[PDB]
Amino acid sequence: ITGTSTVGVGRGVLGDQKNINTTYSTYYYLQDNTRGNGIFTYDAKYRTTLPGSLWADADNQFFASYDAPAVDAHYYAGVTYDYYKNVHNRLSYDGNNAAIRSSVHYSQGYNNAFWNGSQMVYGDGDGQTFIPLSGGIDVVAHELTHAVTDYTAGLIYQNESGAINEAISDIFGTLVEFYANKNPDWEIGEDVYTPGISGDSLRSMSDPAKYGDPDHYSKRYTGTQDNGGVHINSGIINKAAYLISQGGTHYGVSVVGIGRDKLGKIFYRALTQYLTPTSNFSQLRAAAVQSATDLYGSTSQEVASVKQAFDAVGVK
Ligand SMILES: NNC(=O)CCC(=O)O
Ligand SMILES: [Ca+2]
Ligand SMILES: [Ca+2]
Ligand SMILES: [Ca+2]
Ligand SMILES: [Ca+2]
Ligand SMILES: [Zn+2]
Repeated sequence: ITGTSTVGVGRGVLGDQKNINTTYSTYYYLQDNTRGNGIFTYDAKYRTTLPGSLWADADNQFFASYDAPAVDAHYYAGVTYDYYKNVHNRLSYDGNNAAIRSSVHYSQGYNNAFWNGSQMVYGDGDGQTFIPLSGGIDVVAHELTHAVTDYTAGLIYQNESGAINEAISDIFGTLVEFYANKNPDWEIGEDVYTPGISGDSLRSMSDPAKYGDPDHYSKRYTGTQDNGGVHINSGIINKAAYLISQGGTHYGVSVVGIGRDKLGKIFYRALTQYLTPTSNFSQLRAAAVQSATDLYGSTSQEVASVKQAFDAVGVK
């Protein structure tokens, strides 16, 4: 809407206070005009019709329990925008400052979040498996990264291409979590998963097998569940990315880590210059090797480490 840019304050899903960019015109709206063509957060009001109504608040204070998922969806979308702009010189998901739209309170007891082709959508969880899913910065950045992928490589959402699509979202979701530097880790969803169980998460990048996901190509899922295992076989690529950044010896193959910032540069270049809608794992290895070569040189440690990491997970 048309109005003047303002700064509200509220509390997120985990009870942390944060400032949020709003817009005033009669009400205060969750509309951040400081980033691109705006970040807009909507109330789906427990329904499944999208987007719902642009979030409106009478006093610019967002401390009600009902407000918390909106505060975090809005704030973490901003952090993710800042990551892509400051770290990769990318302006929003399309590279042209497209407006970023999110809806919260989607459905009833909904244990998921997604990018629907046009916007991000967050359930509240059932209170046992999940709390509201926008409480996880890695979740928010994972979802916005699906938009980045769709506008760049365009990896189709099935089989190996879809597992790459998933791993890209887990990788950048994790790199955004490190960028914000609040309790960062290589786990996915730990801040919103199972409020009754400490120390778990939905997936692990450092040890995918902790939750049953494969960490080697020989262990890949070959059936039809989960669109051909997109959230399962992503573990193979997640492990490779983790090794590239942090190093390790895995199935007897030693990898010298090169750090998160270089991991991000290599995979961002692979995503935006070399991957295609039907790329498979072997083609991702080639894309990553070429990206590291472009950035660091063919004889560089960075290139050598990319090769070792894909070797360690059995991807030639
Ligand atoms: N394809 N989308 C989903 O399965 C929702 C969760 C995710 O973002 O991966
Ligand atoms: Ca209020
Ligand atoms: Ca964390
Ligand atoms: Ca995490
Ligand atoms: Ca938990
Ligand atoms: Zn995903």
